[PDB]
Amino acid sequence: STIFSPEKALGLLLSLKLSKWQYITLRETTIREGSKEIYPSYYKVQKAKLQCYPPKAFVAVTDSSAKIALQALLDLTVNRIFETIRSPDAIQNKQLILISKWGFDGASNQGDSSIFMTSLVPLKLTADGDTVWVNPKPCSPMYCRPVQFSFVKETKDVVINEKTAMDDEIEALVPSKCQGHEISHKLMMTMIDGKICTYLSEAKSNAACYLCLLDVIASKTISSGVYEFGLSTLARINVMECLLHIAYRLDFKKWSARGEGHQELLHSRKKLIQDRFKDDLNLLIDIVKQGSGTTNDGNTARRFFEFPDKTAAITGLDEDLIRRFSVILQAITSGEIIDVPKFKEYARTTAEKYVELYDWYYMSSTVHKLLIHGGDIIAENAIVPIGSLSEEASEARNKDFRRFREHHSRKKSRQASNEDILNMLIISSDPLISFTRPKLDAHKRQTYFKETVELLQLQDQEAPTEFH
Amino acid sequence: STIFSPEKALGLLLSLKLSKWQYITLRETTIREGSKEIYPSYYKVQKAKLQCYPPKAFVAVTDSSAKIALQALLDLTVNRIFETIRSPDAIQNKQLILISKWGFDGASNQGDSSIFMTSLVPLKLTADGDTVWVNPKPCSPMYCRPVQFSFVKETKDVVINEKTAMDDEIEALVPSKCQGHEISHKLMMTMIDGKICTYLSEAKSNAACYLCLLDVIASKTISSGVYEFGLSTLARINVMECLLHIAYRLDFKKWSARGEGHQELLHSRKKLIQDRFKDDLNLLIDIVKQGSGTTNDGNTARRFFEFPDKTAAITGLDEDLIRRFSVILQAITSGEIIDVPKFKEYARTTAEKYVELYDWYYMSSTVHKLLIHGGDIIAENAIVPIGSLSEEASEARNKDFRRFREHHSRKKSRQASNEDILNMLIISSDPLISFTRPKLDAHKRQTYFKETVELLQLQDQEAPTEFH
DNA sequence: AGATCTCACGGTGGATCGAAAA
DNA sequence: TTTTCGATCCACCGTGAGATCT
DNA sequence: AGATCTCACGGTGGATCGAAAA
DNA sequence: TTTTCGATCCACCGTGAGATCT
Ligand SMILES: [K+]
Ligand SMILES: [K+]
Ligand SMILES: [Mg+2]
Ligand SMILES: [Mg+2]
Ligand SMILES: [Zn+2]
Ligand SMILES: [Zn+2]
Repeated sequence: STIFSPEKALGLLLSLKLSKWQYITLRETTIREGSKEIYPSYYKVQKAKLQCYPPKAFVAVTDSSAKIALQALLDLTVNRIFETIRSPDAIQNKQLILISKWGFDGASNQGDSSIFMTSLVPLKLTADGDTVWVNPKPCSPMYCRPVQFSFVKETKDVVINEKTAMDDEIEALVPSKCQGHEISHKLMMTMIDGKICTYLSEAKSNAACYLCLLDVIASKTISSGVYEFGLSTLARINVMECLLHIAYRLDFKKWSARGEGHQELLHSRKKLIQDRFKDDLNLLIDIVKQGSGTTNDGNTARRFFEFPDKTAAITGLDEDLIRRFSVILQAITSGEIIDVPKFKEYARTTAEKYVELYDWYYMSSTVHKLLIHGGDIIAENAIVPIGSLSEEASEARNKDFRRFREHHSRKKSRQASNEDILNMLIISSDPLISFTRPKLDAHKRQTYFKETVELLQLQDQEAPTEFH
Repeated sequence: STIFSPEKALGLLLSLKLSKWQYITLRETTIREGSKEIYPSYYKVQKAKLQCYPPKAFVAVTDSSAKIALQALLDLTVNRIFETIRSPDAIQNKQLILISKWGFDGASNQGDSSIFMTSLVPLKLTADGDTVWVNPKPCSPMYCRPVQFSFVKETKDVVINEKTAMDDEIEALVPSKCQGHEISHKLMMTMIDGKICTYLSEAKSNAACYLCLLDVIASKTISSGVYEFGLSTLARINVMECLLHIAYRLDFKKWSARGEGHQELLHSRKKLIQDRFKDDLNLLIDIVKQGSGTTNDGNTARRFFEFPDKTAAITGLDEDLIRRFSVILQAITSGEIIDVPKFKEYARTTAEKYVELYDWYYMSSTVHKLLIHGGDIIAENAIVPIGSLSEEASEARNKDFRRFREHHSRKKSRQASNEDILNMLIISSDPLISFTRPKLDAHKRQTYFKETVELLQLQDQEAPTEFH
């Protein structure tokens, strides 16, 4: 009847951030100018919001938290995709797989001191290996569906109590049905920030190799994501600790350092290298940490690899080995798609330049796995790079959470307030609703080490400053 | 061509508080839905704003202040009124008078610590005594044009330096011409808050009477407003000081108190009445003030008249005299239109109940003028009651100033910022532009003393809590 | 003058209500 | 009937001008 | 853990620019 | 010509996530 559909009227409601009274006025005014069939009455817009929700049985809201049954959320996402974003029925026998990434991050909105929200982004819906639907900007907030948020300051224990809880549900989800087709989900925990990567890093030690025990005949199990994490989660820490273990057994060339009078001069050179490094960058070193052993944070480990040349010249290690390690890792966490065949040979060349040069130190299982087997993961799981929502993108999500809470929630009760915030986080991330944003300006294209560009494929849309 | 005029598109721009990017998106979206002739392109909306401004020669903006030549502002207001709000040419010989109130108030927005803005509201445009245009809500912000604002914390000296400056311009303004008619302005300084009324109260003493020297043959000059102020500005103070002078010469019944041993017991009873009043209300009394003599603020004088009964029973004065004074003043500052014939006789009855009862105290020129001649002013000048913008209305003006400064001003430069704020304060107060607001809820109708209702005519639209 | 206590109100979107259409 | 749609209601609460106070 | 320094970016509406129509 | 109209530019700056620090 009218011109605006109730589904695109909603897109106008959200792109303009209009409030209920503002939209009712926007309708009534342009009704009084005579033009009658322009916008739907807010009753219809509500009805149209009602289609974007999961059924009320699976969304539970409390004064502190709001969570959606992951199964129902995925069912809803698939339902929307098939409803509108396809020319349907062109695939009636083919097998249907929806590949999706997920994660979580805590924000500090300056009680509602901080929010710990789990998010899920469907990346790709594939029919029998062939692409039906893609996510046009997989590093932007336009499809970041919520799973749960809670007003609990992010701690280490809550992250574990959330990962185990979400994984015990990922294992249980059976495929979701829609208009006769049966779609199966493939979830990858990829939207992991830095400090959460540190918190979950508790895989401290393993056998010589679960796979290698050289042949690869020991197969791979991919569910629950544990491998990708333990292998390449960001990794950045467990290579730097081993490089430091080399940097202290350097004068003596022995891995089992219980030999004659070594440990004391090990600690003495440990003190000297640490003095010179605290001199040149004013950054602390691995020396002592209370939990899980002596370690460092990634916010220092990045500067460890920022100038591989200088740290290697000061620590007494080869420049080019640290350069190539800073290249292989800066290709993992670059956020750009990884050219797997090239990366396999670069990792091989690095493993060689390492072991043909360093034999007195034997390869720990973490450095064994990043180089010898790390390249296989990006191919076998075809993962989006370890990147998660952009700097600007995560800022947009957090700013819009604050906005939905302050200006667009009903103050009748606390539960109604989180209900509004959640059922707006769902609308504003629907795969149906066209919902515009202010045009982004071009950034300087992020520079990486020269050997990384040959490693990546730089046709993508992503504009981070600190972390992609 | 299109449906929305560039003049009503602006009304939609302001009623919805849309930003330039929001309006451009609102146009483009509903253009992509096919409907082409709905809104004007923002170029046209700018062109339509250009008509609401005074010519650029008379608006001067500085990093601190922004002021409009009052003459040009009134010319613009008359131009708008005649352009659109009339069925024109029905009055080609009649004489045209535009009656307008004005004032100023400082606000403290929590450097831009406070703003001191002068405002002007056209109330009534009259043709040869007959009404052509009225202000539908003369106590609401919908027509409050700005004259000047400045980021200077409101002090006593700036208010005087502004009143003299504005009055030296009101005296100089010649009538404004539009479409062949010649309209003459009649300005009344009525939008005066409480503390500004105190600041301007510096008319301390005069002769026995400028008019009465009983016959009224000494005529009235009405320009520059000085009379209305000195007579009834709010008045509230100069009657209470005289009532206190009575309350201390009470035991002795002598006005010239240089008599035998009186002054000391005058001060002693002064101390006793002050003790009992500081006991019952915990409010200080006139006793000592540094400037212009011993005085009080109106925020205490209102509680002086709040319960006339108790203060009179404690101070030793007649209940009914203070009751009738609290009635005559609460009819002056009630904010409702004053039924002049009834008020004349009530003032006469009060003057009688005062002087037939109190002769030993002679009438000071302020109490002489409020009662004997005060009733004539409201008739001769036909003033709106001393009320100024409502509590909710002034809150709306200050909140919208804050909004225009924060969200709807360009940050390119400080002068551009005040330019935006001012040329939005002008648009949002134009007599042409239909600009809607959220519907106000009904308040409890303000209660006054029983004798005031017979004094006023309560058909009006005004909803103050503290001060109309 | 400058600081704090008070406290009535603008604003939030769904839930209900009641006509009125389909 | 069953939907559509405007007018209120829900309850809180951030805010900002008045009031009181040092 | 909790606090502060840093610092690149979203957002503001008119001023200019350049085609493109009237 | 003279207007219309979209795409940038103007310069700041409040804000909010990272980084550094106790
Ligand atoms: K108020
Ligand atoms: K940022
Ligand atoms: Mg994080
Ligand atoms: Mg004031
Ligand atoms: Zn292995
Ligand atoms: Zn007189």
